[PDB]
Amino acid sequence: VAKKWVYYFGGGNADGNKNMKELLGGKGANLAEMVNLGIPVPPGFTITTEACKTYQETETIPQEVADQVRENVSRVEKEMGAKFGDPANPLLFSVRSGAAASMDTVLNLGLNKVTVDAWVRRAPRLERFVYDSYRRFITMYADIVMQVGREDFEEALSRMKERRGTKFDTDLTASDLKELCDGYLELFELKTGCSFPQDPVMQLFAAIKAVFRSWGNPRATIYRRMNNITGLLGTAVNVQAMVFGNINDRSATGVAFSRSPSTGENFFFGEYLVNAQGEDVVAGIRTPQQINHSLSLRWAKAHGVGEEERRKRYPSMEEAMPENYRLLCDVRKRLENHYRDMQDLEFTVQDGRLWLLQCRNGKRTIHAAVRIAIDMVNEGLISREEAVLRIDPYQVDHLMHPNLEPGAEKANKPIGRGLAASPGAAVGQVVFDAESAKEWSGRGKKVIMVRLETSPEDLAGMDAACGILTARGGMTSHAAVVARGMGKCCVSGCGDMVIRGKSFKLNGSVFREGDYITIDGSKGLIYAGKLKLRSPDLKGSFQTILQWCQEMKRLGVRTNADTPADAAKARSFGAEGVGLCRTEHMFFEGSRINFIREMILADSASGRKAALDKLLPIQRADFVGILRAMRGLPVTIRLLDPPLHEFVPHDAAAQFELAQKLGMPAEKVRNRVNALHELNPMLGHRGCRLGITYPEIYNMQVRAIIEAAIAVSEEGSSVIPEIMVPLVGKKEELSLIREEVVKTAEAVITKSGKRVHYTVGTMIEVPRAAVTADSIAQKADFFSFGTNDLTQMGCGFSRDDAGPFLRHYGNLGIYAQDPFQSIDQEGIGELVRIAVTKGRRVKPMLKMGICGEHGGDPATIGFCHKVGLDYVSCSPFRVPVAIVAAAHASIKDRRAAMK
Amino acid sequence: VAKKWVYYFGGGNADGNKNMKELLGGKGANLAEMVNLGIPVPPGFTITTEACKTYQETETIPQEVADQVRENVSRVEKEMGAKFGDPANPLLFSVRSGAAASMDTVLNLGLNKVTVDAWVRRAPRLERFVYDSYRRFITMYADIVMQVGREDFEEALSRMKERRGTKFDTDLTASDLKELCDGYLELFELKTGCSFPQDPVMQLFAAIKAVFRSWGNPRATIYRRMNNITGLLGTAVNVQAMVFGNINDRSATGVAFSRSPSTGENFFFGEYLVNAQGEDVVAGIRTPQQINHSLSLRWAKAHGVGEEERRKRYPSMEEAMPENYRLLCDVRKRLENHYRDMQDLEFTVQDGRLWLLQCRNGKRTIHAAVRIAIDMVNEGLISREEAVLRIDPYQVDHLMHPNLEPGAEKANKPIGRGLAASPGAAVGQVVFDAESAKEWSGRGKKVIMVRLETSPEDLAGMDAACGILTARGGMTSHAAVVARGMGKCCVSGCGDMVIRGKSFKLNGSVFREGDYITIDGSKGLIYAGKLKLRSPDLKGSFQTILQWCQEMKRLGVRTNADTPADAAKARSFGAEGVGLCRTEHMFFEGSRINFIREMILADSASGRKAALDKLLPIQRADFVGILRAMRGLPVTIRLLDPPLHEFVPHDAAAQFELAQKLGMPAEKVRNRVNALHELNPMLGHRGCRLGITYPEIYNMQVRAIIEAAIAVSEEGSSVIPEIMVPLVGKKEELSLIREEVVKTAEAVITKSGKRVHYTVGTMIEVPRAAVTADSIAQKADFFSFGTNDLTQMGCGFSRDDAGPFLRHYGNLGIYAQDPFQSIDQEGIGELVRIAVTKGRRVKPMLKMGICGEHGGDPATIGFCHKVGLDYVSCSPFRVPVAIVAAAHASIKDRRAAMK
Repeated sequence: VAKKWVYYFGGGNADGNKNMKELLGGKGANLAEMVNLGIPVPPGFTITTEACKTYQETETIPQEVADQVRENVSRVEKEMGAKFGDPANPLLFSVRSGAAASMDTVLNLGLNKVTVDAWVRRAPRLERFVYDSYRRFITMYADIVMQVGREDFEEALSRMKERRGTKFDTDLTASDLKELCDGYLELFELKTGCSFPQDPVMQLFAAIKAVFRSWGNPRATIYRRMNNITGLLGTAVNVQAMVFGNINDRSATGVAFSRSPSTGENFFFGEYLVNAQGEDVVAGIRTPQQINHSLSLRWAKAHGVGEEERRKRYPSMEEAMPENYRLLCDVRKRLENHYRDMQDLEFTVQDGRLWLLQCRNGKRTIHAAVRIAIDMVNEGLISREEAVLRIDPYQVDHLMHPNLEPGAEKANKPIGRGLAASPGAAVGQVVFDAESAKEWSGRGKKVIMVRLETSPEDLAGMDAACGILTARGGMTSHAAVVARGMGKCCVSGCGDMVIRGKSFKLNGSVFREGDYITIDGSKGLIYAGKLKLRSPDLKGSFQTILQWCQEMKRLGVRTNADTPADAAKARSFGAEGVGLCRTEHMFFEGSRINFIREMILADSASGRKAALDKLLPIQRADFVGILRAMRGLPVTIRLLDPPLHEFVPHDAAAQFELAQKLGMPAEKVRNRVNALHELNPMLGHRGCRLGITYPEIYNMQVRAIIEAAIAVSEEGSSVIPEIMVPLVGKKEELSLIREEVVKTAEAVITKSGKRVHYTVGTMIEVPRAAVTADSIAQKADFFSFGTNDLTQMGCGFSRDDAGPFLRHYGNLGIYAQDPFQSIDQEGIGELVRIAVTKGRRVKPMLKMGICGEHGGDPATIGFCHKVGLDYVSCSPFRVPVAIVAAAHASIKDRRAAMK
Repeated sequence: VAKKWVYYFGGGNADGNKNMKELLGGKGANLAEMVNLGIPVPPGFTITTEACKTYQETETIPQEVADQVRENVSRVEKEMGAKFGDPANPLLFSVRSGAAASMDTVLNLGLNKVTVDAWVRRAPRLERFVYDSYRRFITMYADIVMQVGREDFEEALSRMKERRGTKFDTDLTASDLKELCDGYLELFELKTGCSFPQDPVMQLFAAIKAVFRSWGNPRATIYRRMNNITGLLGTAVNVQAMVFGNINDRSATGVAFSRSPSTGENFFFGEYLVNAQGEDVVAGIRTPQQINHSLSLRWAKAHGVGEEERRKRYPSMEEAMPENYRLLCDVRKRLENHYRDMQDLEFTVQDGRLWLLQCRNGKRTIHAAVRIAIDMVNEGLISREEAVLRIDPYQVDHLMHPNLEPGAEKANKPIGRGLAASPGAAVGQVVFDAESAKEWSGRGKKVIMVRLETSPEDLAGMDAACGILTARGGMTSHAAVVARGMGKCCVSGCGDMVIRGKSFKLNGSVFREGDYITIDGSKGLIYAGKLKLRSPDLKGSFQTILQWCQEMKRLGVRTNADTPADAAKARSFGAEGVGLCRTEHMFFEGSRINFIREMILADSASGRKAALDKLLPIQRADFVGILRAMRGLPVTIRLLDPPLHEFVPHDAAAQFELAQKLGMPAEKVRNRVNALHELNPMLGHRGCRLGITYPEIYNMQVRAIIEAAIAVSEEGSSVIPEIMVPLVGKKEELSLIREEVVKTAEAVITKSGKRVHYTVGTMIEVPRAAVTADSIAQKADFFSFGTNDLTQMGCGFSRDDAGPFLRHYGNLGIYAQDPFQSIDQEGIGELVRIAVTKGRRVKPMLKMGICGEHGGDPATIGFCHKVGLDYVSCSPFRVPVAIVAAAHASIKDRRAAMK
């Protein structure tokens, strides 16, 4: 001999190991890893990628690959005890493809007539099941391994469902299925020339050859284009013994989570069923049993159940099968210790003997991920660094979900109980199918969805509805799973609920599209619809994660905020200053609007100057109001941005009459109004443009600042203002405005006899500024990137007008995503790239930042990190997300540069 | 000895030569060059830059620089005959600075009391003149060489003008001036401590030291910053003997042009005066005499003069001073042969002896430059290449000036005659001072300006007025000169005109702000105001220059034109195709507007499709109309650009009623009208955006083309259309539209069974396209640069709105010039630079062009050449200018790469 084409696994030893993902594919390496690890995985063997390649380039399987496969089957037989192809003690295989990177899966390989009507006449509780599986398998076979369609078995099935009068397979009987199978057998012996392979070994090779075929598959040769991992070899094949927990009453299957995927709490959560095929566990019919004792005790304590009932009706793996729960408990510890993470587990006790069928890093809610992470830090399982990475910024918003307040005893009203399937609380009128809820969302109405059980076709309406409430289902209930997949508060398995039409009766009371509420506490109610923001968020829980994020973050996180109310909110998530405080608002709402309306009119520059010293203190006051919020912290303020025509009506009478002297009615109104009107206001007279034709403004503004600025300084604190000039396009556009502010500022400083440190700098929002960024650097003290504006000019999109088509672009996939939400990295970013480099060539230590909506978007933030920006600025309620996303980018980099 | 600090010139030999511009400055090198050349320049010497430097770094003049200056004065004395400082035969100097690169000039150095009241008592015809010069000189001295102001001599002068009752120096007499001088003498001996230097030699050194001082001058240290020729040494000094043509009646001064600065014709044009100081020649009082015989004969033949009159009253240098005209004729030939160009000459016959005081490449009108250039090619003086370079593209517009038609005998009416001072003809109401004309321009009124004589304070109104007509002045008349400086048609020296108030009487008839006309034929009229475009321009004259330009040009010159009327006009200046034919117009004016109005409404896509096949042939027809113009030539067509909201009213009733069926009044008008309204229409739904939401349009358009396109092909010709897609921003924005046209095109081709070669390509007008130009290349066949649009987005300027401030920017000098007229090379250009390189990286042989207004602007064109574009496209009436400007850039480059 020489070559080795096949790799056994199971004996606790396993030929291969966790390193050969090249030969055994990831599934196969993983399996190997697992058994060497010592966990009880049903046996089988792996067929190396080389084997696969040898098949593509010639439609053959080498004789020594055959021999070799036979060599191992006889090993699997030995290990399990059964015998492949022997109707007395049969052994069945599952055949699956090796490579997580995406070709399908076959159960019950090894089924044939003899083995069937000898298994039935041998344990006839399961006569229904056997035929179910045979017809299932016969179909799987012809479809996949023979490529002969299904539209035919599908038809002859339903043709048999109408003959008995249901719509469900669930009602077909042993006798029906047998009929089904028997027709399938000849329907097969027709659609193709031959009869269904009774020889389980031919069946086997057929399987193998069909997996190797599923690789060159056209539906798959594409795969390697736009997944682009070229040069792979082929795919492994994983043959594996089948096991069952519906054999007898010392058999079970179940599903379990090393830690709660909702609370996150450290207990052994699970569900099982004696003599049951998992399916039944999910199904929800027939109440699922808790694996752990404590946990049963409390499910019971939170329903009408007393001990002597649960004891004999709904036990607990811990006491029903204690031997094994003890061991399943070991395995739980074992794998958590290995993978360093919450696992979820599928298992099966076939005849007293425990098997672990499937094991994955477990999905979880955001709350849960936050907990487990902290715990495993403490427990010593992972680093704080590692912790942080297991928290998704996209999900950090889910912590901003409302739950109830003690207004749950303000009045009671729990007219029902279920599972605490998904954290949260939700109000809403109800609706009874995917399409019901698909609709009321759109009328402005928030909706609770109620279905007996949900499914992947109740799905569209699922992420529409504000809440979900099902009649049946465990913690593994479909609704349950998917709800946590979106952190959409859910209560499931409430079997008291009787559903009929668009109504349902919750013990006592009856309901229809009225207003309900549900909770993660798991109780159905009828409003108490005073939710609350969990704004004192996660009680130093999340806050700890943020601390850590603060420690590995490189980028500073500042806030976009112009109310001190908005300043201090954002600061108290640990924002470190403002990257954008816009001064328009202290010209608009309230008393202010009028006196600007006076200035723009004043047919005289010495005139307006008076219309100005009017507004000195109304603003100056709004500025202490802001500077007071950020004591010790930097604040960037964008001087008046827009055109004067937004401060004026069209017709109003009330304005011209506050008035000055005569020679003046309501068409020196219409003069400068249709006089100040523009075609494309966006690119009209504003920003610096405006502040150079009429300068004294930027001066009032500038003292309004430095007046307020020096004031606060006195009061035992320190303050640094960053004067920003909008819309600058050319080096000299800015150079003038500069001494135009350094005038006002240096005057207030001289007159006041007391010093304060300001800096003048510009928005980079015009494309030209980007390109000429080097020269613009000489007059500047920092850059804020106005990527919003800069995207509109960069792309030629007047945001408010791109409705008709942008949405459309998203579909056919021009821009992967609204570039006003996440930066166009290919283009708009290049502009930024260009700016950052040229600018730093000149001033190498130039402060650079970004602001607006992109400021809070992770992907963008990550880009900003790479590109070299100094800080990011975002709205208050993103501060958290950003802080994470930042530390998140910094973390990835620190590791990359370590290899 | 060793060093040589001073360089004599004059003896026909001249120490230095034309190469030492480093020591002798350009004036000094030039002088040297001149005399070695053999032309009679009044003698003098040059004081090397080294001398200058030695003075800055110590306020001294080396003893050997003194000695040396004395050495040469005694050489000048020898040469001329006079004696410096000897009141019997005095010699006077002019002292001027050496370096054309910009410090001033002093005449009559060497004047002192003795020399004066001995010159007077020695030839007292000139007693007036001597004192004039002395007071002049005394002032020049104190101002410049003593830096003591003038506000004082100026005052004491005018204080003496009021005492005699005029406003003019012209009236002050010998006796007055003597008084003036005598007070100046003590006014000097006061303003400073000492009396006026009688010692002409001290006077000399003083001169020298003051020139060296005028170099370190603050008003001059600036000079070297923003002229930036750092490291110069200093400045030379040019001392030179003074000469006079007012000595006797065998003395003259004059001014002459080796070829006519108006017609360009090859004759000796000039003007002189016997016993006259040039000044008198310009002045216009006392009729100027022609230098050449022929030329006198014809001036006379074109006024009331007979031979026996001119013979004794207004002779001719040719026959008055024949000896010398013969020689001045030689010199003319000599210098033209040397400088290879039309010269103009200032001269002076002092006592029978000819001197040439000044000689420069002569300014000329565009017509003239075109002639002389051609002639000197033929004559063998210069190459065709060189020719081309002596033609300014900025002036090529001046050939587009109107002159009369034979409608000058349609009716006569020449109620006057003057000089043909400046080519052209002009209609207009008249006005009588700079401010008169400064005004009527602005009322839409075109104005003729009439002044006895003009001057540098009649100047603002000068370039306002459509024409100029003066009462006095030769070909050297101020008005004359400056008129040719702008090619503004002018008639001067019409002494028949008597001016009074805002009236004047032209022999017979009297006039006031009525409507006149003037001509380069030199006759005043009263309309015949049917001018004509000299559109059959320059009779193969200019056309020859264009041929040549065509032969050295690199860039192709295409035209921006969408009427076949506009196509063939531009082609017949030799434009080589269209770079922009915009298809909006065949949706608007006339029948078409209605049926588009139908499409935009058709609430149904299959609906509009019918509203389309409507417009197939109205356009298809407009396309043969265009394709017929450019047979053999390329035509680029920009598919529909704009938004639908420009094809709709606001209120109209007439539209909804052409109508379809019921359920439809005048607020399914207002729906889609305020529904299709945008905030910034510029960046709204259009170009490709529009052609992807509604595609069938770009299809109608595309067949409308290729239908018309194949048609023309049949008719014995060949045609190539270049389908251009507006507004493309992303690689895939275009990629779709592409097969979206290749569909329609490949269909029409298949259905027609006959082939035609199209190309699809895009406008580069969005900044993002520029930056991502590499990827956009893969789907394109050419680039047209939409630098208009691209400047608006690039700069953030909505052109129609930039009124309020752009004009202002121009003043303080942000942008040197409206960037919508000439490309912002620093920024918008960089974008282009970026585009061109990235694009060519991908497709190296990509066709690239530019269009719009920048297309015709030289400076921009020159940029386009450097940057590597393939063609330029401009409006018909720029084609010429562009062709020149192109060949002009290509020419410069060919020479640069040869060294």
